Amino acid sequence: ASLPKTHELHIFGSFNGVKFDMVGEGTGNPNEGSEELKLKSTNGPLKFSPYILVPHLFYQYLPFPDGMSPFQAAMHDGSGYQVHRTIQYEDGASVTAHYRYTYEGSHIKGEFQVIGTGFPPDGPVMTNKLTAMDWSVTKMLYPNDKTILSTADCSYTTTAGKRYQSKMRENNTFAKPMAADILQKQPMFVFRKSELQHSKTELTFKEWQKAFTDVM
Amino acid sequence: SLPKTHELHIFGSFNGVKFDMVGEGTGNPNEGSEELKLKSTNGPLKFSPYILVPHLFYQYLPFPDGMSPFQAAMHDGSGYQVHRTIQYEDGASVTAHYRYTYEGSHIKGEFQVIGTGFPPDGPVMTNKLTAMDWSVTKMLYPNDKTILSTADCSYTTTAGKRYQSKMRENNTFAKPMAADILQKQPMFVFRKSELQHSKTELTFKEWQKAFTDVMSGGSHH
Amino acid sequence: ASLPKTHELHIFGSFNGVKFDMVGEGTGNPNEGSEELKLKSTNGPLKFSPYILVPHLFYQYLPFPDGMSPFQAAMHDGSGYQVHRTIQYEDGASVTAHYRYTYEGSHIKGEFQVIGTGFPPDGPVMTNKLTAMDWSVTKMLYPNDKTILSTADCSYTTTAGKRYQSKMRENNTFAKPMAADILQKQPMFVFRKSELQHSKTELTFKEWQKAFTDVMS
Amino acid sequence: SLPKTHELHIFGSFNGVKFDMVGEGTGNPNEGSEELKLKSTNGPLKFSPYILVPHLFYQYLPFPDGMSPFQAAMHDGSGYQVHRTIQYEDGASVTAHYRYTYEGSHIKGEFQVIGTGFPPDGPVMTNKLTAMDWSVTKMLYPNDKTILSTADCSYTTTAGKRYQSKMRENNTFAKPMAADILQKQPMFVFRKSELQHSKTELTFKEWQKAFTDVM
Repeated sequence: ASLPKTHELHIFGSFNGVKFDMVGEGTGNPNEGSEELKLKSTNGPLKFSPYILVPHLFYQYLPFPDGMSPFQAAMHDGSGYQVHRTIQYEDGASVTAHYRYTYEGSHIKGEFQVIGTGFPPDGPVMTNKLTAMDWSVTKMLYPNDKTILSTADCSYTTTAGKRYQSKMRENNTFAKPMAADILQKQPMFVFRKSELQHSKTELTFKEWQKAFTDVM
Repeated sequence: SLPKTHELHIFGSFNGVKFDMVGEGTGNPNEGSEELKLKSTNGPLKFSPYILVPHLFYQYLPFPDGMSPFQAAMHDGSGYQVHRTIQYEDGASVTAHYRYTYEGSHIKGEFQVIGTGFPPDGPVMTNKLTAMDWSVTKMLYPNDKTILSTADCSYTTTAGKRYQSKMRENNTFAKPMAADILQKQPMFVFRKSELQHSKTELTFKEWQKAFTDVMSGGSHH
Repeated sequence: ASLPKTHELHIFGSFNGVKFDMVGEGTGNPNEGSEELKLKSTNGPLKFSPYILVPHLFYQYLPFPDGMSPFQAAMHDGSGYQVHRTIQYEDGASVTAHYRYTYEGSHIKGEFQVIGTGFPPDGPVMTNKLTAMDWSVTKMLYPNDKTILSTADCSYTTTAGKRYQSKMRENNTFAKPMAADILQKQPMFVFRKSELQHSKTELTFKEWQKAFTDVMS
Repeated sequence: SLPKTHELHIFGSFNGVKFDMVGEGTGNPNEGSEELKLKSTNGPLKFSPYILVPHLFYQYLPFPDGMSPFQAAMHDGSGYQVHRTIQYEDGASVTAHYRYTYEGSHIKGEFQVIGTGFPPDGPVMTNKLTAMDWSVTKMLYPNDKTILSTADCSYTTTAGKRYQSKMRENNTFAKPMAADILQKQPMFVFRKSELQHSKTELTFKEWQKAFTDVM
């Protein structure tokens, strides 16, 4: 029974029908909601903006303001959760994703499937015009004691100085009920910052996340 | 000047039935707080008064480092307009248009609010809404005269189930926003609201706070 | 107690916070769902693509396969309906509209408020690059006996060859319940074709509409 | 070749719980008709079988003047992939990915379907759906290898209230679509479906008709 210290990821799928596959590993601090990840392609250069991957690059590192997050609680007792995520982009592209995890003590192993379609060949993803993912606020609600619905209006900056917007929605489905200290505090917001460096084949990702019910 | 007092005429219809109210209130533009009391001019409201909350004054919202663009546009008299849509989970929709005139530190609002498709057995027409959940709005500036604001909103209900909606608006400015405002995006706003009501009268309070970050600088120690 | 033959329109509102106002008159045929309208601006050149007005340019002209549409039925008995429409455009613009009607025999008077915002100044609406409204299919459902919910995915062709897409949603709210034989046939689809010619100050509009529950029978 | 027969392996999960079905069918690619029989490989389904309807073969769809792009992509073997999202009014969502391979006039489908957020007391998890309403899909071709299709879908339910969803998908082709396809936009498709189910199998039929016009 542990909170995480290290993780590894196998992420795979396709963009516009062309497969991709990466593997890597990282660390984080589950008291602080910080994480680091290094990935490498197993199949040559990426054929799309690496910034498209940012949401897909570990809420087990997210504490809540007064104790473990439900994500942490489900790792700590092994019962776990699954993530089912949809992203609709303003130019008509769509991404669906499914995150599965296994745990070995303080080590997480993720297997993530990400499928993207409808990215215009001349758009900012396929022509590498994204420059950074804006800071975000996610809203979480708990429609039942095993399900979190999370929503965020997301945006990237681009080289043309126009933002590239999307709507992100997801269910987090838990094998066991969430705790009562969790379920009674709604809505729960989470502020996130991300940083990405990249080459054609390798990515270096960091995330900082903080849960909040109030800013006043 | 910055505002101290305001009044509102809010009118339109819900499910094709007209409504009309007039109200007066006050606010603190340094702190993002406001209060408003209204009375119906046409008898008891036939829908949950909670449905009116977002429609019951960003001139009271300061920004983190100075006047909000809303405040600046009142201060120089150029002004802005609000065009908002709300789509509810049970298929209802509300559209709203907010116009303002100013007389020194006094705001006068004229708001048209039109709602349709509220199920006769749903929580709006059966008065099951109990409170508006605290919210975070995201703002972006697609061009120098236009703010796009989005929020995922929810009410608690007597059934213990939330009643969710998607709120979207454009704020259209007659003159460009200041360059220093446009340079910091996204801007978020956290809001809290309280409503007391009868069939014909209501008391509204709101607290709003703009923020770009919730994390510490990290240079303590 | 009549079905329509003639109509007039006052349409007004704003686009990107700038007012507009138009008036005109037309005719149509309630047997076949055809209509024609001519409009003129009362305040000089329109500052936006006149194609953006198309959906706002008369379902009283729409018959149903075997009898009156609910729209026809509500004009015929004077009880009436109101329209509340939202249109969300792919580039983040939004239009809301409210249609109200009064009737004098076979003549309809429309007063339409249309408010649009968030059109990018460099986009196809504000730079007049829309070239045609694609033919459309609207889906109608009747969630209660006085309310129609209609939805359509709409698109314009543009001078750049890429389509300019939107999502159109409306409620039509009736003073009296719709007839049982209307309510029993759902969903009800409507196929529409439109044609527009325009200048900076004037336009001529035509629509053809046809209701259908099936294309296989 | 145009298809005569098909088989399906459909798998994934609903509210975190795995399902897996296999089955086979036939169809008429000149008329746009198909039928399929399916069985669970691991026990009775824990959700309304009607939720599977969209996931239960556009190779059987002709176009008004010739092959659909789907048919043409089978005929030359180059193929297409489907990536579909469905957002339901009560907050549930389904994502799906369909892959196909071929031998002669036979199609083999491999479909991954993942559904989450279905309320435990809702019409899917308590089996209150009664039928899929007839639908109209709008198709556009943003580029010569990509179809975007949209539909506003609804089921009837035991109590009369429709259960509504928004269906969106991309169909991604390995080779350009034919220029005579690409010229006719939008292309609409009317569909009808029929589902019967036991505890031991389901039987599915679909009829589909492409049109540019009804007038």
